[PDB]
Amino acid sequence: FMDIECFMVLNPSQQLAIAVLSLTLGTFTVLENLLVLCVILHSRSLRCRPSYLFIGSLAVADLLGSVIFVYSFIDFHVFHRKDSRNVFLFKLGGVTASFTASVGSLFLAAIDRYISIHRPLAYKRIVTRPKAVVAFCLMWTIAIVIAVLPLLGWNCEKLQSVCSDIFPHIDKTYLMFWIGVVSVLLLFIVYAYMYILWKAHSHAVAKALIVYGSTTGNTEYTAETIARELADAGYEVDSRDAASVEAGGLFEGFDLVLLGCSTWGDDSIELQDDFIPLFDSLEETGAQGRKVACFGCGDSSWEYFCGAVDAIEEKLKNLGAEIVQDGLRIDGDPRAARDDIVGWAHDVRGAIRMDIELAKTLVLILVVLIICWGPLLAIMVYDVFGKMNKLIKTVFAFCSMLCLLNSTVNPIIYALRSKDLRHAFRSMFPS
Ligand SMILES: Cc1cc2nc3c(=O)[nH]c(=O)nc-3n(C[C@H](O)[C@H](O)[C@H](O)COP(=O)(O)O)c2cc1C
Ligand SMILES: CC(C)CCC[C@@H](C)[C@H]1CC[C@H]2[C@@H]3CC=C4C[C@@H](O)CC[C@]4(C)[C@H]3CC[C@]12C
Ligand SMILES: CCCCCCC(C)(C)c1ccc([C@@H]2C[C@H](O)CC[C@H]2CCCO)c(O)c1
Repeated sequence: FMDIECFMVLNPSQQLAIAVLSLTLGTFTVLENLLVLCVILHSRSLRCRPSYLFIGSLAVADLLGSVIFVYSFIDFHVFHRKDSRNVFLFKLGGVTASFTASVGSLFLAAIDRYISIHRPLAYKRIVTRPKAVVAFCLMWTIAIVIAVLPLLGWNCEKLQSVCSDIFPHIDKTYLMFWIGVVSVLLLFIVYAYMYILWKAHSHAVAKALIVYGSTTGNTEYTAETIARELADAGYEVDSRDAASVEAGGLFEGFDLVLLGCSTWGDDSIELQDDFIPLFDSLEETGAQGRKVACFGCGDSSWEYFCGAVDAIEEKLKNLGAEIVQDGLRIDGDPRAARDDIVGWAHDVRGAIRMDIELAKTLVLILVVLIICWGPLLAIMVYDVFGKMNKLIKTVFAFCSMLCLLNSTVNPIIYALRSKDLRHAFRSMFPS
């Protein structure tokens, strides 16, 4: 047991500074989530299809969290209210339940969006309306139950233990548990949105595989400017001489595969020597319905014009084909056929990044979270292991406003971005 006055670290200037932040951020949170709660109700009186579970839950948790926290905080730090062990822990249970319910609502919103990116086909089977409804109802009950623990025994005074140097009458073990659960589901939100951000960057650039087998380098000079036009169009190009390749699924993870081989053999129709081991090894390779386009050098003087392109086009059509366009068939010098090679390169590219505005919003979320939870929960971790000075206490007071800004910025992130809610609000005006 300690004294109420030890937890009131603010001076007449620090108190005014705080009251400003508490009542500005607080009033805007109260009013913002109210308008969101109003428009959700109006929307469900016209069109029933939109959910509003992860938008409404957060609107409740924020508004409630705000009224209780803003009022409690100011009454303790400005009015200097000295309340009973169970009376304090009751007002405290008000912020713990509400702020947990808030972060848990951002958690289920993130598990929804993670399932939609990871398994989009299985998402409609697993993420369903009746499963989702239960999820918020059990989110809320568990959150309340965590906040009810200090009032019915799990406190520093009843359980003769080490008291919190930031939270009056709270047991250090209750704190470690709450930081535990809060951190647990807070870190998942961070991972889920990192996964979604990763998955989107892999698709931003189309990966291209240009393999060529050339003798006098005439198909090399072709492939060099086939790869040039593609790299120019934002392609993750990787040109490989058929003399230095691996038949072990060479084409795996490639959007567009290009096989450039030169037509050789004097008496008969023959492939390039480099492309010869790669041709037989097409089975061991993937090409399992891959977008494959063919090219190659030959001569109009020769009986079988670019037959090597044909033999490949035939062997690919038997397997997964998906032949984007009819094979490019240049003569002895592609030097003047420059226009034809780039011309075919354009239309073969012509037959086939990442939604940055949505991806920006996911980056903002993490930025906001790291700023509003990181420092706050860091001072909470300090108290857990040992003591803390007057400075650490006063810094925590201004770190408390951090998550009040989070309560304010939330409607602007999720609700305001909802096309469904945006139209539902516009509805309320005359025609
Ligand atoms: C011995 C020999 C045989 C050839 N046979 C053919 C052929 O059957 N069909 C064809 O279209 N071109 C044929 N050509 C022409 C080649 O395709 C031409 O040299 C080509 O531009 C070489 O390209 P590369 O440097 O990529 O091998 C032949 C050329 C040589 C030297
Ligand atoms: C005072 C605070 C800390 C305790 C919360 C108690 C009350 C107000 C809670 C407990 C049960 C809660 C409900 C549980 C489930 C949901 C589903 C969600 O999609 C929207 C909010 C909604 C409908 C909650 C609204 C607020 C609620 C009625
Ligand atoms: C395990 C308990 C978690 C508490 C949530 C942390 C939170 C950021 C919400 C918080 C809660 C309480 C305070 C103030 C700590 C002061 O020491 C005493 C007055 C509290 C506000 C009154 C709550 O009813 C806080 O700054 C941050």
